[PDB]
Order: sequence, then structure tokens, then C-alpha cells
Amino acid sequence: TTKEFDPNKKVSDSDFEFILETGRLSPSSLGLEPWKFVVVQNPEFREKLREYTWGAQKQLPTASHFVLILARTAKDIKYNADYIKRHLKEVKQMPQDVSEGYISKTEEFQKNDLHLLESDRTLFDWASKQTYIALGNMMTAAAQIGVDSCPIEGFQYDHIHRILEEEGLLENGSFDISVMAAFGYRVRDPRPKTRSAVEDVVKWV
Amino acid sequence: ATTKEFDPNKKVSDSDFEFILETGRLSPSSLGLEPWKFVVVQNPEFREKLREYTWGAQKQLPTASHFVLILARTAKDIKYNADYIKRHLKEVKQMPQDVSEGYISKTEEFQKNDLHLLESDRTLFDWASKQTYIALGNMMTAAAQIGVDSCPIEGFQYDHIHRILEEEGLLENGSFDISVMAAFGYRVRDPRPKTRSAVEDVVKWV
Repeated sequence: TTKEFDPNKKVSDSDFEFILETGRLSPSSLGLEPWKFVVVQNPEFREKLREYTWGAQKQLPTASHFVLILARTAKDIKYNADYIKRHLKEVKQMPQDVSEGYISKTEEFQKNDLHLLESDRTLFDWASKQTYIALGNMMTAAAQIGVDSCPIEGFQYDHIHRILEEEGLLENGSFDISVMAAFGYRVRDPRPKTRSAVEDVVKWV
Repeated sequence: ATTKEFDPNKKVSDSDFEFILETGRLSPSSLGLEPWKFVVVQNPEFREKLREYTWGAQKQLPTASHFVLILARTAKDIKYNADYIKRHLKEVKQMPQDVSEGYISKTEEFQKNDLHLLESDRTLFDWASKQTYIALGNMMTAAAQIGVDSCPIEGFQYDHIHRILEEEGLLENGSFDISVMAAFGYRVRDPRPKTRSAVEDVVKWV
């Protein structure tokens, strides 16, 4: 938990590549990797975002690196989307017949196991969940090399969506904003962590 | 790091598993609400009841050293005006009554207007569930740091799993619902190497 960074201490290229790499190598439901990591270093772009990111008033100006994590939309991660076909063939190297079975399974999973086809937002939120795995792993990776981080949800979706859309970063409706993340070196010690009593959040069966 | 099957005769030590569980509990959450519960299911009978409707853990449930159900808080507890939040801010975060009133107002504006979380009970639940996926990742990474393999599991029939957890009393009068499951143990063999999109396809710099 850091809210503010040292604006003059930058995470090295190769430390940041390690953070991004732990994101890329994160697991995802069905191996679909329904994410994109947009690293926003451009000062002016940060300032546009900051106007609608109440939760990053200090983080955006000071962060060494700032990441928008995008999740795939229903357009791309519904069972029968082309993104999934390309993904299974080109990344997972799945034969055509193996991929047909995999897609069938994906279909049954989405429709009847988790009821993801209720709405386009339900599918989006499923893909977004996968991005929170990457988020956690990227923050943990950072911490392991002495790099502080802050997850950021405090933004006005409508504005952020507009800004990213105009910028072309959502790739004709393939993506939407999932969550943001600032990385850098803290300028002060964090609030000491408070957490629920162990017996309130753990039960053994 | 992708394991579908474990050694049923190699158990994670209580101490090693506590390290895993603790990194989960210490995970960050939006607004610090920690909207989760970790149910560790070691009872082989209970595993078998889950297994009947958990297609995605046919081999994991029998063989895992440890099996975890991660629950998320429902609309009942993490809607801005819910009592869970007041108790949480007061008793865990030690917020003065005046500070907590402001925090709740902010939570309300955040949920209604910033992220549109009150579109349905399911959208609000899915927000809390996303917090649980942070913990899930952290638990998996912690495991890997100490040589422990892990498998996340979404491959289950919601309706059946919900019913089973509900009947067992684990959802605490609608306070929780199933978010995601996780198996922990020692692999029976090395996994294939990971395939992933090339870095230039999933990273973009502005």
C-alpha cells in the first residue's frame, strides 16, 4: 500500500520488464489471457487520465510506471469469438479438431456452469477477474524486487472509457478498462496493515 | 506453474500452507473491505460432494494437499450502506464514526456513479469477486515461492456448488457466495512449458 512515489526514482527498464512479464505469464481461466497492459509514461496522457481518476491524484504525477489493465469484451471472449479461435491456434498451437472440442467446452462452461452469457457486462467482468490475477502477481513481483505499487479503481468509468476509446486503445471494442496500477518507490512508510481476524476470514472444513 | 494433478501422498506442511493462506488474507482489496472468506476443505467427504459438480477439478480435488474455496461478499454485505461495512470500518480499520460516515458516502458515489456497480446484485458481487482474484494470484505466487504447485478452478456448476455450500452453512445467511476455487499440492511430474501471447501483443506503451 503506497499512495505516493518518488518522482525522481525510476524503476529500471529490466525490473519493469520483469513485472510486465509476470503479468503476461499469469494464469487465466481457459488460458485465454483476456488482457492487455498499457503502460502510460506520457506525462500529458497521465494528466488527461488524472482529471477523472480521483483515486490517483498523487500516484499519476509521481509513479515511475503507470499501467492500465484492459480486459477483453464479450466481442472477443464469448465462446464463439474469432479472438478465441486465433488464440487457440496461434498461441496454444491447438489442432483444428482439438480447438472445436475446446470451444464446445468453453460454450457449456459459459452458458451453463457460470451463466456468463446473462449480459455482455457479465462476460466482461469474468475476463476482468482474470486481470485481477495478473494485477496481484504484478504487485507481488514488484514487492519482491523492492518496488512499491498501488492498485487503482477510483476513476469515472464513463470518462476513462471515452478517453481510451478516442485514443484507439480499446481496438474497435475488443477491450475495456479493467483496473489501473501505479509502480514506483515510496517516499514514506505505508500505513501499517490492518486486516480481519483470522477466524473471520478463514474456516476449515 | 500449470498443474492439473498432485501427489496424493505429499502434503504441504501446516506451516507452509499458513504462509500461503496468510498472503491471501494480507492481500489488498478495493476500499480495504477484504470482501472474502477462505474455506479450506480438507474433509475428503466434502471434497467428494464438491467433485460431483466440479468438472474442472476431477483429479485436483482427490489429490490436492489443500483445497480452498474462495468466497466473496454479496450485495447484502458490501453494498455501500450495508452493516458489514460499518462494522468493518469501525472494528478493523479503527475509523472514527465521523470518518466512517464520510467513507460510506464516498463508497456510495463510487459504486453508483464511478464504476456502475449497482447495475445489479451480480455486478456488485462481481466487483467483490475481482478482489478475491487478487488474493488468488497472491496465494498462487506465495505457493510457488516455496516450491508448492497450485491450480485455480472455475470449472464448476454454480447452481449445485451454491446449494451445497448453502446447505453446509458456509455462506452465512447470504453474506457470501462462491467466487473461485484453488488446489494446492506437489505436482506428479513437470508441466509442459507455458504458452502465452508474445509480449508485443499484450503490452503497449503510451
